[PDB]
Amino acid sequence: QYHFKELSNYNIANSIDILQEKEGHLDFVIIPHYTFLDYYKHLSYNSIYHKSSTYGKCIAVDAFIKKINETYDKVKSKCNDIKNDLIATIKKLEHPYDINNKNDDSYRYDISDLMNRTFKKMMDEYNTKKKKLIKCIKNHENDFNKICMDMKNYGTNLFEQLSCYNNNFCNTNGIRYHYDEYIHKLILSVKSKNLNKDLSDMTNILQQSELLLTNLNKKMGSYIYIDTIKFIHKEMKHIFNRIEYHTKIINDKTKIIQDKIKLNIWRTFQKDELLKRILDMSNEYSLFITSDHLRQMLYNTFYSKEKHLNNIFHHLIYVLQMKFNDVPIKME
Ligand SMILES: *[C@@H]1O[C@H](CO)[C@@H](O)[C@H](O)[C@H]1NC(C)=O
Repeated sequence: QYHFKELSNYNIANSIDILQEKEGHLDFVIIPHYTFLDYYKHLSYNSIYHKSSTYGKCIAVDAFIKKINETYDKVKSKCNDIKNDLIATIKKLEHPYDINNKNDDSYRYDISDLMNRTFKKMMDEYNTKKKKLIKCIKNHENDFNKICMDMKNYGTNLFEQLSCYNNNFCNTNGIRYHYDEYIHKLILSVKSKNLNKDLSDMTNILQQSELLLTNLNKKMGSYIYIDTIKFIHKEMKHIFNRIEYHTKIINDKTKIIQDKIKLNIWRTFQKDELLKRILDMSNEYSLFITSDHLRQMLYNTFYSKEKHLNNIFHHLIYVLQMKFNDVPIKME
């Protein structure tokens, strides 16, 4: 009858975050899955740390969690060839020609809200290649559910074995111990970070780079690197929107966990009340952990793209400096 975390009644494809921490690398996270696996991970430690006599069960729990991690990562690796095929296409869209020869002032008018015909051809491939990856993840859904259910069944079995000296006044040492050893470190790590300042700095990058794009678009327009910038800028906007979503959660859950933990330690509860509060803390930690994990990787992706974006603008420094209504080689 207890409120246990269930598998989403949502349409999977809408809850996937794509990460690109460095060049030549792409990965994905099915958000509900990560939250679900993390939820039951906390439920498992809370169940074995309740009684001072079951602390020794941690190695078995650690082994099982590591197994689930391997098994889950094995299913997601079934989409590797197809994911690698997407990476090759992104490589083409982001690097249409080499911009590394500083002793080369070459204007690529020869190639051919996008305009460039050759970029538009590479873009349609990207749309198909991306759509295929989502279909591959959607096609392996049941295999992902099977693993999620095995983690659910394990956590729930441990939780059913939780027992008190007197059901009228159950102890909360498990909640205290687990927090202190598994959660508290993460809370302090978040609290040492200025997440809102990170958002301000990203907002400025996006708005300032948009002005540089507006300038280039007016002078060049049809140039392949203009579409490349339009492509990187749009990706950076989605990335930022995701960081903003996760930051809101991180900030909320930091306050809630700190407040809720104070209401739960160094006191007793009737068994029923104890179990409901373990399920509720597990929910707060899973949501907080999922978002800090994603935020960190999305932050890395944003700056990986920004570094390239900055290199393209530096490559087009001559046109950026050029006078209003003055234009470089016009193309057709
Ligand atoms: C599960 O996730 C990753 C898999 O690479 C790993 O770094 C992490 O330590 C694993 N968690 C546990 C508790 O084994």
